Amino acid sequence: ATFEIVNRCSYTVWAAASKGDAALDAGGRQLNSGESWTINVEPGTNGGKIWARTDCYFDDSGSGICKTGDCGGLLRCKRFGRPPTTLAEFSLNQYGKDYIDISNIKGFNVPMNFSPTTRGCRGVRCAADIVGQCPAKLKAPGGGCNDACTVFQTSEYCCTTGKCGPTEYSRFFKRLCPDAFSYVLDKPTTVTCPGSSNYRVTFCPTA
Repeated sequence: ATFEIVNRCSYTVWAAASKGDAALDAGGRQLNSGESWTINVEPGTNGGKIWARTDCYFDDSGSGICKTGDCGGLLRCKRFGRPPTTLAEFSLNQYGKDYIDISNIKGFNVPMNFSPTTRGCRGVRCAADIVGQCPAKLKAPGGGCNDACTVFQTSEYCCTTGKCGPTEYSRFFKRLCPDAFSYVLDKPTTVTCPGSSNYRVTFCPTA
């Protein structure tokens, strides 16, 4: 499958794409305002994620730091990124279907649209100003809005026992972005697409 990742934000982002233990495609790339980067994702990929990183500095060998979404200091991510990260999540070719979603379970940093470029399913979007509105205790100094589990490390926020309810903090993400997971037992906003669809991830879709 083919993903076009386009950066509509007015700032530079460093896109990243990984399935947890390995990079998808090159795994990472600088995108200036307006730049598009297209990648090949192998069919059958389970739990691939795409996200943006902000205020990065890398050297010639591709080692550095990002204020949000850092993946162990590397330009080409092979593990997942440090929160806060708005997440495009996808599993492809699962019994002939593709499943996609946007997640705030690991916080928010960049508004995002996740849509197919082929026929037969809707896209999802989380484009509200969650950093501007972030509750005082969830603001990450590096920019962005942390999830409650990252901040507080309680069983209720992290849902570690498998049973948890919505929280004051998760209800905030759900109210600004209904189409995204706000906590791990949230009512699924997963969208089912024909298997082997193709997609576009757009950062800052509105402004």
